[PDB]
Amino acid sequence: GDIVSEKKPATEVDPTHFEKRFLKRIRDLGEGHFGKVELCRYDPEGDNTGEQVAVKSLKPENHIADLKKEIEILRNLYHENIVKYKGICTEGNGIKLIMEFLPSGSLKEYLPKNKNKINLKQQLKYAVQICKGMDYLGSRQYVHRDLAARNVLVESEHQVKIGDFGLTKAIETDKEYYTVKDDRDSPVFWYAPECLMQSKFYIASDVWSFGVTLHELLTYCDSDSSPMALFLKMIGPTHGQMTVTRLVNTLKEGKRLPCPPNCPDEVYQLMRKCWEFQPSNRTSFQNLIEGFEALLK
Ligand SMILES: N#CC[C@@H]([C@H]1CCN(c2cccc(Cl)c2C#N)C1)n1cc(-c2ncnc3[nH]ccc23)cn1
Repeated sequence: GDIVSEKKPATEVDPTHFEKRFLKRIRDLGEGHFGKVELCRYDPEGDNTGEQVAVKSLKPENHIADLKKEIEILRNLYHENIVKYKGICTEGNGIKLIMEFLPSGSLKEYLPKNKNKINLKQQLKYAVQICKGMDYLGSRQYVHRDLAARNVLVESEHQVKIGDFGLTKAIETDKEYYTVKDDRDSPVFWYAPECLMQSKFYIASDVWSFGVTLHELLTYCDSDSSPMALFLKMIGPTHGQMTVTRLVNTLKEGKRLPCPPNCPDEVYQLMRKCWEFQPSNRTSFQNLIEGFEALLK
């Protein structure tokens, strides 16, 4: 008789599924390590009225498994100071991470441009927000490993969010740290001594990175006062492959980044507590939250 076909089952729409054909590239936003982030418009109506989104894709060069792990981490993080997961675009092994777009960008471009409207009180409120997002990440047993002002996005003049989780790793249950094997592109000037010499990553190692991020915040991310520029002035700049060993020696000696210009000593002492040589001796994120809240009174 008649040709047999398939009964069409009801097709429910997934709001976290972004079709490639409607995901239109506007410009590059940033990049890091094996990935890149682009501003796109998701435009199913094809009239330029669609929502603007930030799209993470792998740089052509392996790392598919890392991007998929990052998607699964971000998809399950829900915090006011953590960039919002929106969905995915699937290829086919390929995948793209869809996040909310924050037009003000990172603190690295925002602070040098908005010094006049961002006073100490606002800088301390951003510090609290970063600590709150980080404490939430730590409570879910994750280490960020790339905490720097460059990875902090501006939602508005009054709110910041951790904007990238490209290097985020889980800590094991009944364990205290993550062991790194791939360290070639490490942001060494933001790293705790245990990360540089023993390749161990603790929640206390993220507290060290926060201390350096706080210093950047207080210097309005000025390029000439950057953690890299300051440490290279301290140890020497032209040392090539000997730079990390010279940095470790400097930290063992008790030397640290100086107090930023116009930064009060009470704020500098909270920053120094992030830089205790032993991780067990360092301040916690909750203690930092209470320290800043006390200065905001
Ligand atoms: N945060 C941040 C800084 C960079 C990203 C860019 C990639 N990057 C990485 C870093 C390390 C490892 C890896 Cl694997 C990567 C990768 N990939 C950092 N950035 C994001 C925006 C941005 N701007 C507006 N809205 C946004 N919504 C989400 C993000 C976003 C602008 N610059």
